[PDB]
Amino acid sequence: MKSKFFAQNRERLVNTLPDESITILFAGQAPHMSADAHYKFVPNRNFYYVTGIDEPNVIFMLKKFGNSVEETLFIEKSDPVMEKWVGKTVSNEEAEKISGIKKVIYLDSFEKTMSNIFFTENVKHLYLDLECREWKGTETKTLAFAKHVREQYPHVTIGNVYPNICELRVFKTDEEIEIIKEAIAVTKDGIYNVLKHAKADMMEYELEAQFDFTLKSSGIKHHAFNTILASGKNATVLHYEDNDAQIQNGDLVLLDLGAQKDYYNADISYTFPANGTFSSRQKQIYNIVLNALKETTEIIKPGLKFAALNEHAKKVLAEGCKAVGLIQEDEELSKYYYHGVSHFLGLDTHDVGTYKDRVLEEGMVITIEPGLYIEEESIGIRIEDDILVTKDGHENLSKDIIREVEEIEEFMRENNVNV
Amino acid sequence: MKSKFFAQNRERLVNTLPDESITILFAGQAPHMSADAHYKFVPNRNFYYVTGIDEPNVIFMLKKFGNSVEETLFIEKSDPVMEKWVGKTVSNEEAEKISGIKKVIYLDSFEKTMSNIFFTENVKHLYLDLECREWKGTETKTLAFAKHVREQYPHVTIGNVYPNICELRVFKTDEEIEIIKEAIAVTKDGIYNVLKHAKADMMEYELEAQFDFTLKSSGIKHHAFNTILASGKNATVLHYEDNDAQIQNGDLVLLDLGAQKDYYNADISYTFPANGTFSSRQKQIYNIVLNALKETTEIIKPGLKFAALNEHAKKVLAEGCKAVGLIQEDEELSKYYYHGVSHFLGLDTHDVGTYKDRVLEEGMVITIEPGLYIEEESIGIRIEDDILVTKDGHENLSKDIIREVEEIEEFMRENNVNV
Amino acid sequence: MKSKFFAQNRERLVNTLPDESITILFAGQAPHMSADAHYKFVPNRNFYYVTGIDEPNVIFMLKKFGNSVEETLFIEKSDPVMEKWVGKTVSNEEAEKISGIKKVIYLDSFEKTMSNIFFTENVKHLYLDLECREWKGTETKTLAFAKHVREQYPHVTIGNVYPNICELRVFKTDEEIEIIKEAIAVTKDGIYNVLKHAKADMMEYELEAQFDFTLKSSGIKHHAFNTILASGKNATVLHYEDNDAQIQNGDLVLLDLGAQKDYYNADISYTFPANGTFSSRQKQIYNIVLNALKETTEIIKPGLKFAALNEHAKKVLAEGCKAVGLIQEDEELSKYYYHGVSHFLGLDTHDVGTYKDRVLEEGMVITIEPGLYIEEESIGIRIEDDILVTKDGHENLSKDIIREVEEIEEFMRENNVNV
Amino acid sequence: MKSKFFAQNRERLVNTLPDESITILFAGQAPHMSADAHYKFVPNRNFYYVTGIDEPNVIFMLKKFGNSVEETLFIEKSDPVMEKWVGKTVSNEEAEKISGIKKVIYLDSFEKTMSNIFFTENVKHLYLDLECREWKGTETKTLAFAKHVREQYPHVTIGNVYPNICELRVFKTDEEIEIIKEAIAVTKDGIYNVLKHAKADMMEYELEAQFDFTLKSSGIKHHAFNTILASGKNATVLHYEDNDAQIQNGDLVLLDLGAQKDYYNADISYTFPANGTFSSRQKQIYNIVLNALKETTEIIKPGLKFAALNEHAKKVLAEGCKAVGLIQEDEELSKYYYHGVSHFLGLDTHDVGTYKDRVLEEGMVITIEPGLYIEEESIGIRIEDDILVTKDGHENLSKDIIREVEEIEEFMRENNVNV
Ligand SMILES: [Mn+2]
Ligand SMILES: [Mn+2]
Ligand SMILES: [Mn+2]
Ligand SMILES: [Mn+2]
Ligand SMILES: [Mn+2]
Ligand SMILES: [Mn+2]
Ligand SMILES: [Mn+2]
Ligand SMILES: [Mn+2]
Repeated sequence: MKSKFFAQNRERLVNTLPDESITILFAGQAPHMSADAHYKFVPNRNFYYVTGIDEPNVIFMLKKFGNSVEETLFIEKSDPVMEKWVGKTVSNEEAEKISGIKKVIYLDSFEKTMSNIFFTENVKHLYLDLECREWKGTETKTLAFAKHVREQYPHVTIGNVYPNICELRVFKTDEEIEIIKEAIAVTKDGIYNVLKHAKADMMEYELEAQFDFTLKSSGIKHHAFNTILASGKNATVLHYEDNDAQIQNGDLVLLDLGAQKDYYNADISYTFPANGTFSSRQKQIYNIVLNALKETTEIIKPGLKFAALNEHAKKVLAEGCKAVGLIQEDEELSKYYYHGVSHFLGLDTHDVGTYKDRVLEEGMVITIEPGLYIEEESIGIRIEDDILVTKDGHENLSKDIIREVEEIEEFMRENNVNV
Repeated sequence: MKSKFFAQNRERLVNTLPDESITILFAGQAPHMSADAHYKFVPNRNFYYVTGIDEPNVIFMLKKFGNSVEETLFIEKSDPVMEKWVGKTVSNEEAEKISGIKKVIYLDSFEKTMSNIFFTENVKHLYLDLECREWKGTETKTLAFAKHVREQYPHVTIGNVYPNICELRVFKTDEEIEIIKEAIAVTKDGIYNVLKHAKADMMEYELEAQFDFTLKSSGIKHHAFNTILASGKNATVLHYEDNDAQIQNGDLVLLDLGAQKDYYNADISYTFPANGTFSSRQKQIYNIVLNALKETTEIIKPGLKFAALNEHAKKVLAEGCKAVGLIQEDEELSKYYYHGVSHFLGLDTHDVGTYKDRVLEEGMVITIEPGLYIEEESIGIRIEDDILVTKDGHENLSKDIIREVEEIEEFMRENNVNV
Repeated sequence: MKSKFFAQNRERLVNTLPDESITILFAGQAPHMSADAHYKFVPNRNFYYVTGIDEPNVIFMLKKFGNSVEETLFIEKSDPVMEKWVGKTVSNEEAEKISGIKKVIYLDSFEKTMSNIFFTENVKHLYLDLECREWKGTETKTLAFAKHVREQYPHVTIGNVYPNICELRVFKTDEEIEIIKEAIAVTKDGIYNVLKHAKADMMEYELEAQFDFTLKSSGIKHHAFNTILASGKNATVLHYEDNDAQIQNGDLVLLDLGAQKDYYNADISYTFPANGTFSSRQKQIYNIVLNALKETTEIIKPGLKFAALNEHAKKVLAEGCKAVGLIQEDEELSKYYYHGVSHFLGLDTHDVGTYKDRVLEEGMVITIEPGLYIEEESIGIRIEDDILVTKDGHENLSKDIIREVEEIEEFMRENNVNV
Repeated sequence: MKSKFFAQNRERLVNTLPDESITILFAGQAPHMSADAHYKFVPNRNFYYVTGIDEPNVIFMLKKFGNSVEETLFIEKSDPVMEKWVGKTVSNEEAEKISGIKKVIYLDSFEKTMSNIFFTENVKHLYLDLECREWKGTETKTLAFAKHVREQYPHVTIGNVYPNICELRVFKTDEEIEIIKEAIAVTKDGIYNVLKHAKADMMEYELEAQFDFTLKSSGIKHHAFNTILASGKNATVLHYEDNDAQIQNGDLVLLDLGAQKDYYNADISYTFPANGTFSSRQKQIYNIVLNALKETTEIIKPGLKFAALNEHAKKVLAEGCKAVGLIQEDEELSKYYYHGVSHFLGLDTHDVGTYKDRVLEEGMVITIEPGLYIEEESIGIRIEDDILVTKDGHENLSKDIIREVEEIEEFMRENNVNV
């Protein structure tokens, strides 16, 4: 991932913003976890998308005046003492090389800069990234910053740049797609490794261990999200994360997981039989889902209404359910299939972007993940691919992952130590 | 960990609080990570220590009036929709069973309870757990709550119960020490597994993968802290976490890691030769550090001033450094050893409790971690044990971990595939 | 009053609001009175006019997006315990039937809806009913709400819908006029009852009781405002409410009062001799006022500047005063007549709507209430009618109430038990 | 009520407050009702009890320093314009005469007095009347005042004087009791008036009108609380206020109402048969309730725990219910009797004062109000007397009200036009 990518993102962002306005983005800090410990730092995707900087506590500013456009970074100064504890923070020159932003100055001059901007330069329009997902959320640095601006500069108009950046993230470039592909690749390897080691009478976490191992030893530092490794009746809980039950012989195992490469996410659901063999009933239910996957993936092309995806998924899932006698009428389905089939994928696993009235266009990456959940039969199945919308159709980024009942049983037979 | 342990914690806590006072503790929730994702929930250690409840969103209350003492829990009501996404939350009866608290009610009655406590019952003294580590920190649910109490009940005196509970956590019971013991035990297995798989020309993270595997397969859901796996020059950064450099032949490998069992933490530092053989120079520096370990461990017993540990450590390290020729005078040491030698250990890896004027006493668990860091030689060494203070001395909780140069070289010969 | 009425109110309201905006109205709750008691709940007239709902604590919401328009109500869930104290609150179905609003959901989902509205749907323009009559007023739930919106969604623009709804309330429909007519009708009955029971040497409140009785026994739950029942010198205080003096023989009695029907208000002032016979002097002053009432009512018609009413009232009052000898020049009138002659009438007694530059138009209901107040003679007289502005003139909604000196003396002779 | 009464109230209050402290009480103002209308002003009882001033917008201040004690009143200055609308506000001399407070100054000097108090005199301890009954209540003038003091004078300790005054109000003097007696007297007259006019096939409000009439024409300006006039099944809803149903022949009618004299409250519940005859079944239930009344009133005397009243009430209601076969065991009572039997009475209807661990003492006025409510039989009966606790027993303040079934049937036969 090279500076040119980020520079172009800024060009595009610039074109969405009014003239005579300033925009500020904050890298953020890792939140407190417990005692003196903090959580692992997670780069703010919008900030990162715009600056290419993956470190805390940097600040980015974009001034738009007349025909001019001025971008600036504020980084930390070096601290010889802290370097013996945590290593060196990004340097002036590194920051410029990475971000492609020419003007890189220090945080200690941010306050004075604020003073000039809002007084000397009579700026009237400020944009911040105002992501606020909860009505009763608690105050964040950003919101606090907005409150401050409101009090010192009550005449300044505040706008939200969040939506502006999200709508750009919706359309992936080729190098973005390449990284996702790599993430998927490693996820496949992880899954295959699970398939090669799975057996009955084995703890769910013993299997999770194998997936984690494959990712870790290939250099992947993070997962896309928390691994779902659910066997038997547990696969009925959508985001089951306990992963601490014993896998019974005859149990189906649902995997929902993904590696993360350079801050891009893969997202795969995969269901297989623990003992290497699908039961007659499991084979039925699995193929109904798998149909819904193929059918739904099929209709993907520019011009299609996003809402059509789940509509079709529900149609196909209902036909399969009837055929098999699980239900009589379409309405009963919500008892066995109670989520949406698709979501954007990118810098975030449930990537950003509006869905309302969304129409599919070239460049979008979305997931397709139909599933069926039968509590009384202790069967949970979900199968999920990551699809790229192309110029005149789609490309299945995760097609290399074998999905057919025959292919799975065969693979576990050749490769699984204890089958 | 059985409810009697938490009931007793509450009994001791009660004795530290004034009469005519109410205390409230909050379980909290997982902080925002990115987009719709949150971090993994980490039980608030104080809240956990007092209630034994490891779920979010619960509230605890302790009324102390006259001769009375009334404990209450507020839990979430069940939600048939969310149960299909995340599973059931603790039930009315389970909470009672776990915490030993008799009166358990629901959150939707918390507000009305507030109104009565502060109006009808004329309560004037409220205690909150006010952990505030940063002067320019951002507002938290608790601080917000205090603010609200200040505005609605200005006459109510607010006190901080944080210090009360930390001082209790300083003294571990037998059942506490048993869990720490288990945590160390797995850590050991982890380390051994690293020792048996290590070789030259191998990625740091490849070795981390092996440690992670051992823990995960044994059911351990979390680490104590972010594993440090630093080779050659990298061992010189105290909290080096990149774990993404190649291990050179002749390199030394510094491990600083620990498993966590039922929320209690192990914390071990271990240093070994990648190729299974210490070089002369390395053997020297190692033993110097080893000595400091045994020496400083030696003097541990109730009555000893905490400050004394680091004094002795510095003294013994300096002597080793002189004899070897690394330094001339004691003052130069700080160039090669620039941290404390000890810290409390417990529900937090850097456990709670004041250090100022601290004297050791039966019941404390602490670490001893002398090290030497020689930048110009690309040598970093740290050796760390978890010591328990007994009634007339100490007990080294991690004595089973082999430390001698001979023991290590011998072990890697017998067990390491590629030596 | 049927749902079509309110439905049309909302259609009109919609046409005054910009596109891409949301509007929220709160029913409110009764204010604290003393100890655990609250005042009688008074439906917020704007909220009522829009929803047709007379209960507390409901919330109304109107989204205007693209060509779409979505109306939603939030109501209280039923509570089997409270139903034993206060009775059932409006039900899901009743609310729909009354308001004509199809979507009716519960308050416990209001917060989540807020989150979605202001995050997911990127709403930028919010309208609230911001009636704020006092510069140093105290914070209200609505202002507290705006403050919250401002802190969480600093980019959101806040508009005031109060003016929008008031201007709609200014033009009454036929159904509205009818209700006003009913309210006036009862007021008449109440007045006649007073006339038939009045005598000298009687407590002002004794007469009040007779008027209250007529209204209550006729089903009327509330008065328009606080009954004014002023005898002798007391009629000189414009809003005299004590109502606790003894009516002297020879005293005139000024009645200012009005029944309220279905939340619409009547408003009538009526003066008469306690002993059933006007004195010469009283006949003079009464006729001066009655002249102003007729003359000022006479000029009412679409096109007329509202400011003209009081100009003419003054003119005519001064004419009567000159003729009788009370004053020499027009300027002296302010000593005897010191209020406006007219105000709007409707869901509020001093109904809403601007007066600056106002021109009369069909549909408006206004009052005409000239008076004279002569302190040194202990005479205070006011006669007030409720006028409807019609297509080409006016209609006196209270013409049935007899006003002539001879008509009153005669009525009291025939009907007053002690004359 | 003469000034000496309020003067003694302040003397007692003074003895409950620490030395070196200042106390401020606010008269308040009438809250906004609708548009330009405000609710009727209701003197804040604590303020009233301390000052004897029933006007709004006054401020009272008590300085306690060394051996000194300085009381001050701040009143409004006269406004010649407003006097023509609302009348004269309390004058400098009237204020002194009414309150017994010697130093009376004007509001326009309140602010400067605040400065001197909190700067020049170094006052550290401030008491306010901090009644706050709702955890999520809205900011009040007093809370805003507190907040202000907190911002300008952060060192100043704020205490709540509410409890202090409430405990004084709990013990009534002889002149207080007299007034309550008067309120009760009128209430009785009003009830009898209702008995004399009640018949079947008559609107509930038609009866309420009769009760209001008696009160109004006797000079009573306010009701204790909202008249409850519940017939048939409606008597089942404890605070039924609609009062708009038709009384069916055979219906029992439940009155719960009370006159207010000079701010003191009566509170009576009276049940009778609409047609003048108790049915067998009604006679049964009525007598059970009336027993509970006599029995519970009986045990009242200094030394008796307040909690005993309800315990005995339940005990005696159960016996009656068993005897009649309405229930089998005591537990079933909650189905038909679901409230407390007693509450303090005074300047408030549910008068102030703590109940927890309360022991009855001479001077206390409390109500006794057993009831039975049978939904399936459409029968709701409550009977309530106001009791005074005397030196060695109790005095029934409302004994003159006839309660026996024969007494009532007789009274209605004698006096009721239509029986
Ligand atoms: Mn997934
Ligand atoms: Mn997914
Ligand atoms: Mn360590
Ligand atoms: Mn350590
Ligand atoms: Mn009027
Ligand atoms: Mn008027
Ligand atoms: Mn009552
Ligand atoms: Mn009562």
